[PDB]
Amino acid sequence: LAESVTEVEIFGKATSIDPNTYITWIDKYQAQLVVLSAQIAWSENVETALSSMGGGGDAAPLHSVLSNVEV
Repeated sequence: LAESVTEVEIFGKATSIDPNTYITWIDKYQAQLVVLSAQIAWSENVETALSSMGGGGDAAPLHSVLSNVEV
């Protein structure tokens, strides 16, 4: 789980995602851990976006999080 979340951090942070390496990550790690890694990455991303919303109070990084999830 630690290695999988470390790997999926790169995919989550970057808008451009390569299907080859993403399928490679899916294949490498178990379904339980793949789902867990996606959930942890999404939770952390939403929390950072919400903290930035609370601090700056301008624009919407949550829109970026939604766009990444849509991609």
